[PDB]
Amino acid sequence: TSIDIEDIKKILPHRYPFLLVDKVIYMQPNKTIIGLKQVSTNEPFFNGHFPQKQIMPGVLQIEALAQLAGILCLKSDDSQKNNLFLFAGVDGVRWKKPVLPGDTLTMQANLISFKIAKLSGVGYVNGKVVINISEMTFALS
Amino acid sequence: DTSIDIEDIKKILPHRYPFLLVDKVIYMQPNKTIIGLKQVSTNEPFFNGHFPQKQIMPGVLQIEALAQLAGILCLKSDDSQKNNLFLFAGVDGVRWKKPVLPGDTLTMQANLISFKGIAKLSGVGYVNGKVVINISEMTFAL
Amino acid sequence: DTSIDIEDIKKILPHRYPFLLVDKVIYMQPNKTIIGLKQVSTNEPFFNGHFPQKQIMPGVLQIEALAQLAGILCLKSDDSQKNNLFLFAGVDGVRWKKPVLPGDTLTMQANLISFKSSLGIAKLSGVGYVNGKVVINISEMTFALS
Amino acid sequence: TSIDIEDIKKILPHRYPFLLVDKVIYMQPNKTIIGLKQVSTNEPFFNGHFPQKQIMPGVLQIEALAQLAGILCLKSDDSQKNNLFLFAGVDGVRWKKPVLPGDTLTMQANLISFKSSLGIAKLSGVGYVNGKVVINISEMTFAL
Amino acid sequence: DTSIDIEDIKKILPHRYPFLLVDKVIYMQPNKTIIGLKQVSTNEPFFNGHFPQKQIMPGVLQIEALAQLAGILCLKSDDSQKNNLFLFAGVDGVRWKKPVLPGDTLTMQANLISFKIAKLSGVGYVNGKVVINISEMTFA
Amino acid sequence: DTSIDIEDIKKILPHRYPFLLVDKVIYMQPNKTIIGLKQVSTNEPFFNGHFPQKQIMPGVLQIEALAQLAGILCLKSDDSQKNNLFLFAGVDGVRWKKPVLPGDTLTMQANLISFKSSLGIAKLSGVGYVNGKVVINISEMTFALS
Ligand SMILES: Clc1cccc(COc2ccc(Cl)c3cccnc23)c1
Repeated sequence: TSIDIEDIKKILPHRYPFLLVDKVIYMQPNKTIIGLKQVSTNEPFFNGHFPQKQIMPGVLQIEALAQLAGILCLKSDDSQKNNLFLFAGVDGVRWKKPVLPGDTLTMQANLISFKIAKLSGVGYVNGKVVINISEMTFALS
Repeated sequence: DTSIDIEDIKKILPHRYPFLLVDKVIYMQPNKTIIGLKQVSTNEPFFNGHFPQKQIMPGVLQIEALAQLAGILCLKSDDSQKNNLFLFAGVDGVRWKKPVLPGDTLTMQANLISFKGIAKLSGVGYVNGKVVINISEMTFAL
Repeated sequence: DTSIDIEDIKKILPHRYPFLLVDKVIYMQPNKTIIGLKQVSTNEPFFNGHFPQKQIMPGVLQIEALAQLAGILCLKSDDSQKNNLFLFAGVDGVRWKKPVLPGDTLTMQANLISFKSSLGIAKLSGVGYVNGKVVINISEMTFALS
Repeated sequence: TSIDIEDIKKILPHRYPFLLVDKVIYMQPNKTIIGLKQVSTNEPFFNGHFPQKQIMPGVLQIEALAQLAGILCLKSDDSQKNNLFLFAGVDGVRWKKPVLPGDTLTMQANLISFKSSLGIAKLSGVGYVNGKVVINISEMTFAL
Repeated sequence: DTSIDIEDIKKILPHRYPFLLVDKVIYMQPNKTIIGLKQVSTNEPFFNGHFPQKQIMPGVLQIEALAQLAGILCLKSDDSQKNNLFLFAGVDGVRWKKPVLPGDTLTMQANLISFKIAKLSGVGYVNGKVVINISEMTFA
Repeated sequence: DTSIDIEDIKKILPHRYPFLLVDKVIYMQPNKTIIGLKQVSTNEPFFNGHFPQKQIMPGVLQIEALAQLAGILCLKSDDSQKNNLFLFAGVDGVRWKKPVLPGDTLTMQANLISFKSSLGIAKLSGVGYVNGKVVINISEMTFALS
């Protein structure tokens, strides 16, 4: 079920400057989620990273995916009345290609286990893989 | 032709954050037309104020994005006057047709009409192949 | 002669930092005209980008200022629809004459021309001044109640 | 003489979001300076002070007068080629009236003493909205 | 544990970002003394302005932080006056001794002198060292 | 001493506000280990969005923090290459044990494992502490010299 940006902030507690999901285009509960984060020069981190070369910081690509991952969790089982999810561990992260101003970062997250929730995440720009995440781990606290 | 990425955009335009609204230039023909894009993310400083309860890209910011793209065109068309500080002099016939929202790609084209400094240009911006804004005439001064 | 202060403007308008650009409303007549001001300070977030070597108020933000003021008038002329989300639908005949600089007071007047409850079509003209002298002219602003 | 913001930036090292003089309207070397700071809703401190009632922080009023005091010093004597001035002391500050968005804060600073090249300048300062005193300062002391 | 973490400070002070300058209250004695801290990081908004080539914490922001700390003590000392919007009315005998820099832990103590109309003293330390003295902060 | 203060950090790292997350280097030994710290203040811009109701230091930023300290060690161990623009190639074995909060001092250690300046390729391990106690652990941080 497709989601525009007002409804994301109803699920997630993240606000500016640390909401890194712009749209949710496809979601299947307990299974997968697809979404995007538009990379514009008009974002606050870009001045710091870097003055002479504007490149999306890798860690913020993790955060992006992790957030989209967390939307899936909250919409797969919100029985625990808590939207405050905390990153507990992350493993097998590979950055292949610089994400630059102008790109669309398309993102896919797959639920492995919900016991502590564990997920994987891929990031595409132009159908080409830019980030890989073997395993994001999350523990609503 | 060749794409002018952002680092090279900042070498042409004097605009900086939080008022640089052109992310990439995909095609430019000197003295004629220019196509650019602006990626609209929730991670932009203006969104918290427009509006807290419904994030919509201010319409005047779309004009500003288009007028900056038009400005790139002018400076590469004739830099004989190597002053990059161009000021908006007039704008005419602006119609916004659809809300530009976070998640969108604002695709933009500007068209040089006349040039002498005084230059005139038309602008159009699209999201998903659909017209979001039209500008008959942007007028500019050196 | 109602004097409206930033807290009460924040009750009318859904705009917030950094895109609220009316600081005060000095005169308002419902269904007719509104006069207000915006103080122009170096200490605004837009000025670092426009421009590094020469701070000048972006003309579009002068458009926005006058629009927001105009939209105040609209919501105090007719709030029967309790929606405060007005979008810009069209603008026509905009002339910038003088540069608006840090230190200036931007006195603004918007006049209501037509108000159609058909589509939510309100139409307004707008003039901005610094020191009694015209800095911006707008022949027609068109707005759409969402 | 009147001084624009562009020239203010030539004299003062202060940059956004800590430059609090928008215009110098009258200056006399070695004696007195007059200047203004336009107070808009569109400043980054206003969200923090305070969400529910927007009041210009008093310490920022002190800063604004201090920056204006600073300009006068640098134009009264720039034999010391150093624009980086440090507040060393402040005495006799009184806030009378809340400074609000939409106000013009007109400021005046009066040089009291200058030790040329110990770098110790002393000055007084007053701030006004609408002809009415909003801030008094008995003595700013600076480390040049 | 006689202290107050950030979430609890925000229930006391109306101040928010970018003008909340107390991170943690480590000791407090009602009607007497308050000890607090503020961590000084390059990643703070004011440091780009002051100064581009030499990051120094604005002295007035040292005054503001101490005053904020003093403000918590007042309110926890007597909240019968049901108002958390305190205004600075005056400040006296402020002396800056040393620059405060990114990386320092600004440790601050404010001492209540008189109430009802509140007057207090303030001292700031980096590494035991006195960075700022305030003889008298006046509140109403 | 072996202490680099913020000014010298900014000569080594290209990072600026709001993405410079090493405040001070307290001990460094070239080609081996580095100890630095990041001061956690409520007066940082990320805290407003993470989270409104509960200010917690984004875990990812704790990675960046460590990686930037890792980078300082690499650029001082070997600056053969006239390039300070290090990109994160991959990260591995990250655990977050305890929330980092406004008021904490994040004390950080990164250790060099392997370096081949032939390619411009380095690997590092990292641990973050608050009050002597572990808050973050990182098995492997991999970085490219681009
Ligand atoms: Cl006109 C003006 C100028 C500067 C600061 C202020 C008020 O500062 C405060 C507000 C709220 C609280 Cl609860 C405080 C507490 C302590 C110190 N200052 C406080 C008023």
